[PDB]
Amino acid sequence: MLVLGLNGNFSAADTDVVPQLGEVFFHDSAASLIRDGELVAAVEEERLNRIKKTTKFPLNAVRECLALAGARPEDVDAVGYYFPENHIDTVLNHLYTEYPRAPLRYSRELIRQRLKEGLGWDLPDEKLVYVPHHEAHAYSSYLHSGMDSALVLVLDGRGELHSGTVYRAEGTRLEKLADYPVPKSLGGLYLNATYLLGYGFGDEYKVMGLAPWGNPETYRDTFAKLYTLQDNGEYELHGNIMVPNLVSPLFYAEGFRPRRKGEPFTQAHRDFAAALQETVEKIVLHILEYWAKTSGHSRLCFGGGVAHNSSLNGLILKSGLFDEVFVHPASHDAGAGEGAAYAAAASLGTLERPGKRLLSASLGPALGGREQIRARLADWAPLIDVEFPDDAVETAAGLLAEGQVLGWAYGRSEFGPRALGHRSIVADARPEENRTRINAMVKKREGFRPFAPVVTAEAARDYFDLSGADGNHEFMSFVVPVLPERRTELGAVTHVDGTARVQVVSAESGERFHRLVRRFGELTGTPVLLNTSFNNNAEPIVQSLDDVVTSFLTTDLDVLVVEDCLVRGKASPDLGVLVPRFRPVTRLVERRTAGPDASAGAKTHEIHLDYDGGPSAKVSPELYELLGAVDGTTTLGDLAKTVGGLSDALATEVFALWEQRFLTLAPAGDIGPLA
Amino acid sequence: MLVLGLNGNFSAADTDVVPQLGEVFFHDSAASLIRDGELVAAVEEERLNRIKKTTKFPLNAVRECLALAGARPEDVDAVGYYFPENHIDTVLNHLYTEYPRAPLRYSRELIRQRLKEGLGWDLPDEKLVYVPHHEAHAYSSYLHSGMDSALVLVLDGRGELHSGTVYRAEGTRLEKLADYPVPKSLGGLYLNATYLLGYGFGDEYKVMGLAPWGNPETYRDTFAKLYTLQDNGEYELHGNIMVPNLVSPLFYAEGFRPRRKGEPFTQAHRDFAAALQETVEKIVLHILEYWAKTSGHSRLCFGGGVAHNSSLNGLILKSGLFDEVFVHPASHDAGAGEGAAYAAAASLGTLERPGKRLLSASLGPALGGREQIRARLADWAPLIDVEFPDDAVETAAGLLAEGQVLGWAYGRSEFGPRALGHRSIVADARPEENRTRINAMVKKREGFRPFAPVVTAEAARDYFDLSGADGNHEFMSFVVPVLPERRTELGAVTHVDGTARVQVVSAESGERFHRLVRRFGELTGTPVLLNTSFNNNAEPIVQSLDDVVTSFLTTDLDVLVVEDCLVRGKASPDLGVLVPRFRPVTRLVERRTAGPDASAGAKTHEIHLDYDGGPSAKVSPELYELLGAVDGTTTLGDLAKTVGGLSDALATEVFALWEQRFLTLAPAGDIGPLADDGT
Ligand SMILES: NC(=O)OP(=O)(O)OC[C@H]1O[C@@H](n2cnc3c(N)ncnc32)[C@H](O)[C@@H]1O
Ligand SMILES: NC(=O)OP(=O)(O)OC[C@H]1O[C@@H](n2cnc3c(N)ncnc32)[C@H](O)[C@@H]1O
Ligand SMILES: [Fe+3]
Ligand SMILES: [Fe+3]
Repeated sequence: MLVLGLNGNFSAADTDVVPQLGEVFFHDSAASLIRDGELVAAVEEERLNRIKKTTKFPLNAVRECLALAGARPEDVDAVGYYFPENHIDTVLNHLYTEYPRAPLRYSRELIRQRLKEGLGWDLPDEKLVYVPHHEAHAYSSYLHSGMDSALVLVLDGRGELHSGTVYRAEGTRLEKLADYPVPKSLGGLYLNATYLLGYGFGDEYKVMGLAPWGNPETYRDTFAKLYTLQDNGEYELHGNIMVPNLVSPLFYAEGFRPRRKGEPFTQAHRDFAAALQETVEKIVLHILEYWAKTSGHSRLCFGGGVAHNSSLNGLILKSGLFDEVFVHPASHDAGAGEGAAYAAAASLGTLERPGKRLLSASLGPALGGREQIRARLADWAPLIDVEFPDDAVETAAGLLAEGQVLGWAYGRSEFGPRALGHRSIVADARPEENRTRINAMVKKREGFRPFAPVVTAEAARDYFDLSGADGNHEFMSFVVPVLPERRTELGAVTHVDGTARVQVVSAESGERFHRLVRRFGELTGTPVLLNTSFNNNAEPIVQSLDDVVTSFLTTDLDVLVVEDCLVRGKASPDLGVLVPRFRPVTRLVERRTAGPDASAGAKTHEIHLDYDGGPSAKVSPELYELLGAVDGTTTLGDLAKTVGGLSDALATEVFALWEQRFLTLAPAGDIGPLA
Repeated sequence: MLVLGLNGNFSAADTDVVPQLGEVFFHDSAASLIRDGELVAAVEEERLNRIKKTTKFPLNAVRECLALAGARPEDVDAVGYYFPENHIDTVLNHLYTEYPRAPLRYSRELIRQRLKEGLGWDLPDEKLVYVPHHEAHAYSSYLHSGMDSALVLVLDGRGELHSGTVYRAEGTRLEKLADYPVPKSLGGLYLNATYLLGYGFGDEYKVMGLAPWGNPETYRDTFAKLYTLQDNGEYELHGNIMVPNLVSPLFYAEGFRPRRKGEPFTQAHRDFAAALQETVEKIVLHILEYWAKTSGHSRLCFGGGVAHNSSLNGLILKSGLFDEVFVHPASHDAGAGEGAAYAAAASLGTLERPGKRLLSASLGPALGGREQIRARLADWAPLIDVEFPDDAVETAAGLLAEGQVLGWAYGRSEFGPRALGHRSIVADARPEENRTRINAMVKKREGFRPFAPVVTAEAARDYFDLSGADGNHEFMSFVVPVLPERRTELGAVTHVDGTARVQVVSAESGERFHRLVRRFGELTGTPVLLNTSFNNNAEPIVQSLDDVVTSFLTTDLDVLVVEDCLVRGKASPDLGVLVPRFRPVTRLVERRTAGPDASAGAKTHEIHLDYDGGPSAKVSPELYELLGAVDGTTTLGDLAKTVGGLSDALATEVFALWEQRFLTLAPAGDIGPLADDGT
């Protein structure tokens, strides 16, 4: 029994189903593969097309999943899609009314067209199963918990008819207990409010990181006008008729002004964040307090995109409402895609479930075999120096103890948004200055942002307060208190409120990463590391060896540990040997607007990425000419001869575009099919 | 007391307040000027920036209105804006949360900035008055009716808080009797349905033209699921949580297929339009039957954008409910901008009202003085031949009797969407072939709609069943039956159900145009003309002389009558003497997309108009190089020297871009400041 789970929209690599398809129209595309009830492979399409939270059809992810399972398309017994057919088709039909040139292709036709054109796979109609959206979430969250009965709560922005659903799970059967309508959405509430802070879709966890810097009393009575807690686990959100945003009109009337890009986060902004976070904590705990005592369950599985609110989860853990809580590493819609595989399997026969609680999210493609990795690192030789230590883990522990910030890339990539020891950036957790600098210089992000620690399972209760319910900490699902007597020791990873979104690593969840942290603790006395995701501000978590090396070279990391090779940047790297390539969404434009006296204005030149919310940057006339000659095979140095050789100012301009990922720059060739 | 009324959004000429600001965010921008209670000038900004139903700040409209009144900006005593300040600022604030780079500028500061920078006018805060949206509508509709009191109904998409409002008006006082909430919007219902027909905002009038071709029984029971009529003039529209469109989910579930671009209308499409039109009629007559009985009033004024549904108006007229009905020529948001001026006057002092019922919509800028008009037509000489007949009207009527299709441009442009004898295209109303013929001449694809007839007041009741109430017909507000015995005679202007959107012209409403239609009737025996707006498919109604000549030269009209001059195009017009100028929204682009094997891919050259819904067209590498050299003064022929001369192929390419109005092409210089004609 081999079953594919699918989620996302249906756009091709280089175009969208309608032009500029909004970024929230079926986002976080992914593919998962289950075999005999076990999750054998899963990867988000963002890792492969390099578009964060992409809506494009997860073609590459399907291909990578099949290869990891050693399967052909013809081996797949069924395909589950994470929404009902009538809902996604009605939304497609709506887009087609707004875009009268788009042909009327609905989801079944588009899914089959993508699989046939992109994988040579003719999917028969009877093998495609559409699934209620919150049922898909619930299966994914519950079946990986290792529990044999539980309360299951799903809270997201919306499914087809509901923003929240409550289930009883027993054995492999789900029984719906209750639901909450779409206008009561807590995901929608959090996203509406996120927009007041100059942020957008995907930035909610940044708002969450901002909340502890604020005082929730300032705007508590304002948010109190937007919701009412009612008897027996009910609540209401109070909408308005002015604009499609629950939050902005009231806050505007009280004189709150939305933050602008590039402007500081004021104390009013921080206080706004703190009151928002308190509001959805109050509502969710109200829901759970009622359904815990009503359902009788002592164990909770929590899923849906709202379950990535690590602060909320930590509060649930400390609430005393449950004995055990489980949260999946991919509780957003990528996890619903996996749940749609289990639901499709259930619709066609008995359902097989995982045998054990999931401990590792290392489920994506790996980096390659040892031979091809070493060969590809040799292609990068004009840029990097490579060393092959006898014991890379021992060597990396020492570099960390000496204050180096390390890129760390091993085996299969993490499913879901957290880095957990396979595509990580790691540093000494003790100095508070590491937080200041890794925010400012490495990740190039806001100074208020916290950093998450990883601790060995054996030392976890020496540093963190895990009391209350038994939660699963393998995936940084829970914010927990750092013990007061350890807060000054753990300066880089203790948040302003004394908490940490902790990863507890064990020999079973991540043997190699556990050894790294254990050895570091033997050398320093502190078995705790800072662990942030391996990506710059312009990209999702790195996937391939080329992604890893590109990110290392365009961030300010000290050294890269990749499959036991230590990589350092050459003193003077030769950018000239790199072969530029367009991404499928890369565009180059020479533009004139109107000028004075209704003339044609002066020409300007720009590169941009062609998707909703994609970046753009001005380029010089010289680089515009250079980039127009890109062929995918010719090196940057040779291309540059048509404009008088790779200038130092030209190399610098190209390097800035590379850092922003407007194009692909990498040595000729590629690593080949992954061994 | 000189009061300016404003409506629309706040964008400058060349950018929008947020990029690609949606075409529905405070559209049909306009400026109106009232003086001691009289409307002295009004024009929609679309006529001046040439963007249909534009949302941009009506700066040109304000400048033109002040010039017509002989006023400085500093002479204005108050400015009224057609929405409450908190509502428009909350919408702007919402736009600013979606675009975090936009500076936080709200409506008061933006109004003051545009007026300061555009006119040197420092508007004091106390002179700016913000007005309830449906109140602005009601004042404009009622104060121009000539009525001593009336029931006043406003239906549109939405105001700040309602989609419909009912008032009793008396003297200059308005008293609100009822309202209907935003989600019950009939303007919203109609526009939602319009999208299923492959159309968009501003195409509702086309859907209404299509409805008579359809059988309303096909989808009657489907639409019945979307509304319920209730007691006491109430009704409900049944929404859905699937998508922000009331109509598409249920029709999708029943197998309906939204029409695609360039696809012809199926019978299903025709029937859909017919059931939609029936639906809105049933609901509006349900509202009006209750409020006529409850108010006891025998007179109705009807405004808001829904009041441009002239088939509905015609059915209101034929209902037994009222003795008089009045509809303003600009019942859409441009007229709310007017009504905001009245409300501001009532607020900050006493409200003076118009002396008489409005008979003419000739209220925008004129074409110019007789001498600058002849001076300017001389600049066009390499393209046209001009005659100066003794009596242009007499000549025009003869040409019309011979079968010619004329452009007709006189005086001040019409306020509101209908051409009424000042920016019109006129032809014999009798030949049914003229429908297909004239649609081809202006390159429009609305052969399924008949054109609208204009008739003299004296003959009106010889041709049209005006019975029922007394409606005002000076603005084509009512669809009325064409008398059976006259239907085959009026072949170009009679619809498949026997109806027509009639303009009745009188010596009082438009002296010149009345004389023209009268004279034509003396020569032919039929004192009825076809009258359609003077614009091709790519522009609003022409405004200036240059607009008029440009439109004449880019359509296949036989002859142009403009201010007593007879204009015809030369055989072989010399396009090279035209000076190209970018419009503020013109963009010229060379583009590379991604190619196979991750190469830099297909290279293309394009021109487009940078606004939501703006057109675009491919251009050749040679024309790209020529257009990039446009300086606003050098002629097309001289610019073309830099790429080898103006070849027949290049001139053909440019002409097609001219037809689509991607740039301005006209002789060097301009007509100069419009002459103070002494009126
Ligand atoms: N079907 C569907 O809606 O997709 P989905 O399961 O992937 O969840 C997305 C929703 O989670 C909300 N969300 C994401 N992170 C969140 C956070 N830290 N706190 C609250 N809500 C959050 C987000 O704002 C958005 O409303
Ligand atoms: N504030 C505000 O909403 O603007 P507004 O007063 O200018 O009216 C616009 C509304 O009239 C509706 N509308 C326009 N023409 C229409 C027609 N022939 N039939 C029905 N509705 C129409 C149109 O679909 C739109 O919903
Ligand atoms: Fe979801
Ligand atoms: Fe309106």
